[PDB]
Amino acid sequence: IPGYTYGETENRAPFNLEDLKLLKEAVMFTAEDEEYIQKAGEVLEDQVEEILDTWAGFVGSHPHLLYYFTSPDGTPNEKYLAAVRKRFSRWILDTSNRSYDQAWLDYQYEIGLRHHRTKKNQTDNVESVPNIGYRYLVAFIYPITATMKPFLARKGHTPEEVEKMYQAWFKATTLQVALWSYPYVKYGDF
Amino acid sequence: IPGYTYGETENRAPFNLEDLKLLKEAVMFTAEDEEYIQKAGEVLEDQVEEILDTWAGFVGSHPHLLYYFTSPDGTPNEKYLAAVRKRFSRWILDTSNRSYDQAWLDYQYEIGLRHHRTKKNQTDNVESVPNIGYRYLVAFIYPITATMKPFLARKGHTPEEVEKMYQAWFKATTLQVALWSYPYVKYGDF
Ligand code: HEM
Ligand code: HEM
Repeated sequence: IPGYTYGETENRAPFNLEDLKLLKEAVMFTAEDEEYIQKAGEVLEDQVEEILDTWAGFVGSHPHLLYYFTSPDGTPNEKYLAAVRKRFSRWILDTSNRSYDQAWLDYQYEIGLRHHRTKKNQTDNVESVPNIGYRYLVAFIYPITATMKPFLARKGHTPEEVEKMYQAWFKATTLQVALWSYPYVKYGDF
Repeated sequence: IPGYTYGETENRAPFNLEDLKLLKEAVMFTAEDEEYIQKAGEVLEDQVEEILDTWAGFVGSHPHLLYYFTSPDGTPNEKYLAAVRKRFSRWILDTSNRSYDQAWLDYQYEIGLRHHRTKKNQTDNVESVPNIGYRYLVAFIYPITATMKPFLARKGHTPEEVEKMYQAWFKATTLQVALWSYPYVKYGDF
């Protein structure tokens, strides 16, 4: 997957497993959510293209969101969209499958850097807008969470299991966006 | 309500109704959510003390969260807890009742400033820790959202209405925390 460097950034994040413990406590994530996020993995695995299609459509129908993938001339950069899509697809699986350990934290730092002006547009060597305003990363917790639900409700698992999968996904999405604030936030205020 | 200055800050926020339109779009909030957040108001009104008790208990059982209300000596500042509780109670009602207009935005800027080192501890004239790390404002989207649900499910409204109220509350909580990032985020990156 071009540009996907999970587990091989060779850069230790500015947050560690104690930070992660305290953040999991604040978002109410426990060993129960680890179980159910993993169960979500098998449910979502074969639906990733339809999830991606849904999320492409939401972004594509909103000029002020599609903006973040545009070339200077205001048109979508199709190379950029396609390359990011492959890494986004993998992130769906990673969120369910990966242990949230230091390597995971090190990639969460990398993902935040790539939304921020620090590293945006470098992974794919594209010319596009410099920064994704942080307000929209927070806002996206809702669509990224909520639009997962109908996919979770498909694979013939019990509705009770679906709800536990869904709550685990809400917590995990929130946890990640909290970490991705790091490069955006004034030093010492995170 | 001591320290509550909604509609009378006399300070225009650095975000306006166009910013709010675009943020509502990103969080999927529409006129339908305005209807259902308002309906939540009547449901939650008479339960605010029990909601507050629940949320006091969550914070109080976690030393690293109770930390934000502590005096220098590490003990909770009881004056500070009590005064903030009254403003938090009012915020529950405001979220349901208030029109999200410029006055509302101007108070969202104020609330963000009060979590941030810019204004924390000034409203109540207390000595406490300087800043609430932004990572925890994001993380709290989950408990502030999720722990509302059982309260919404009480007042004998239909479960379908409860779900719409709950989704409106999730969106509104997310929208607000996105705005409260403003004083935390490096200038030009919000
Ligand atoms: C809950 C919030 C969000 C999630 C979970 C999310 C997830 C992701 C993931 C997994 C990637 C690829 C990371 C990698 O390189 O391995 C990515 C990249 C990207 N996302 Fe987001 N995203 C979020 C918010 C946003 C928003 C609000 C936008 C605005 C359209 C956006 C636009 C982009 C762009 C343009 C890239 C490529 C950045 C680069 O140049 O490297 N994302 N996102
Ligand atoms: C979804 C996230 C949060 C929401 C909705 C929320 C809501 C509120 C509200 C409504 C107030 C009073 C605002 C006013 O002055 O009128 C407040 C103040 C305060 N909150 Fe939060 N809060 C959030 C996150 C946090 C976190 C993570 C902490 C950590 C314990 C926290 C601790 C405090 C403190 C210490 C104050 C008083 C700040 C000051 O000195 O003025 N809040 N919060």
